[PDB]
Amino acid sequence: VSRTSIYYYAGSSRLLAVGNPYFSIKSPNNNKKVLVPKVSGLQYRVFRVRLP
Amino acid sequence: VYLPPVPVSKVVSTDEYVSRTSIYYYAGSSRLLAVGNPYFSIKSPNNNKKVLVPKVSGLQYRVFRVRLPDPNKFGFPDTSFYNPDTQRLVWACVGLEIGRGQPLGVGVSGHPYLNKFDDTETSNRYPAQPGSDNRECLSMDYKQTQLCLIGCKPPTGEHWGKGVACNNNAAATDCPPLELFNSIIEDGDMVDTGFGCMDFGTLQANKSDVPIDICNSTCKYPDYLKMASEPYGDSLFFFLRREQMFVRHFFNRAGKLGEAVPDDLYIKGSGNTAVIQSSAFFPTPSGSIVTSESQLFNKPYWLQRAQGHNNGICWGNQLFVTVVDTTRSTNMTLCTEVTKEGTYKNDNFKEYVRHVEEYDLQFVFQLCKITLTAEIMTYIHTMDSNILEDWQFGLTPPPSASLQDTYRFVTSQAITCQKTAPPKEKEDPLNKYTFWEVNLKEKFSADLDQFPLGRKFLLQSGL
Repeated sequence: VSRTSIYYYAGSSRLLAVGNPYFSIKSPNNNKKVLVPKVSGLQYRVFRVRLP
Repeated sequence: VYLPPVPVSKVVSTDEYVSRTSIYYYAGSSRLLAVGNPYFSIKSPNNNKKVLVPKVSGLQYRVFRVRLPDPNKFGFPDTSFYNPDTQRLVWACVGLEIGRGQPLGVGVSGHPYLNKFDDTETSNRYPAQPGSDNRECLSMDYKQTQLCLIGCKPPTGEHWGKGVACNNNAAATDCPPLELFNSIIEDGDMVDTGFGCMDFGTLQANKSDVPIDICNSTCKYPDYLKMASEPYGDSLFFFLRREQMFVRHFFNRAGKLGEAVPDDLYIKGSGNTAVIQSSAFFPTPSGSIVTSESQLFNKPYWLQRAQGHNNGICWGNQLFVTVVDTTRSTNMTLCTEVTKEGTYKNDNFKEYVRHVEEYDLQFVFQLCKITLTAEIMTYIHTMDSNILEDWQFGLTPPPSASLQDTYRFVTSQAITCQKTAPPKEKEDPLNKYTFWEVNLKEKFSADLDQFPLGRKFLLQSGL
């Protein structure tokens, strides 16, 4: 591997992240989609960033 | 084919065009006097708009707006080092000190109708209690908070409240959307103690689970990301912050369980377990131990370069400082008897409770004379017309014109009404808002060595 001196910025904006601590709630009598997901911080947190 | 989309003119920090001198000027104030009730301003009961006894707590926000005299409206013996025509003059803060001459101590409070149900700390035996009114008189504590922050622009608040709803929709409950709002941190409003940064009037139908001073309030959070987002560097020059917290006990809410748990994840029981108990738990905010050594204050704090593009430089002769201390937020207690006897009864005595704070300051600055060129005068009005017009120099028209006449008439409003928009100069956006204000314009001093920070300073500089 070589090395260039060509540096670049990468910065995101604000994110939407809010919701239910305990469990996802499906649509009643549909139960294929969900109304509000389980949103909990003690879970692991992965994000698939997309870079050029 | 792909290309760089846009070329943009460059921004430059306030160092290279800023021509620094070596002449320094002092700031420092006398004894502060401001007091009030810890929980609520006593209205006069007849006229409940004017106060009887005010309100102040350590849990209130403490933001301050300062006032400084004009550098150009000053008498000096020797203007030899610069042209008064070609140069302008401006202040930046380089020497800083904030202390408080009170002892420590945190105030404790609570709420007399607290909506508790049962002890989820150690034991909840089965079955549970009924009751229509299950409120009690209990107290609670707070997370310990210290910070110190400084910029020429006011600190921004951000705070919770209700959110973007949708149309007439079918298969959901009240799943309430929530959208944050932004503001500016004002003075007197309450801060957070770990309960989320929302309004407590619009979200408390009971208002019987929230403490008494925050029973209607709206506590904010500082938008550290968005305050790191402005490339002026003028809303923050330097910051410190320090907090600590743990929790003592655990209890649950009391009411109709708004949403239900699916039975897939537990066994249904009967008898004592034919019911399903309320389980909307919460912690007990406590905070922690205090030292004489974890302080953020009462020391010399020299600055060498402010954290953004502005180098500690004031505009409009003002700054904006925020300090929190619940550490010195303990409260006094009064007792006056009404009658006299040789026999003790509790119905003889009258008890008041107050909350006191003192603040003090000491600063030193340095003159940076600023010459005025063509590339300079184009640069400032893109930021502000306001910092230009003070110099009484002249005016640049913001257009040179446009390509539209925009429907010229002479005939003065007889058939079809349109918007005419009568403006007002209004002379400040801050005219609706309250901060704590102070003067410097006759506390002026060039000498430093009568003053402990200036006595602290000249050993840094060795002069």
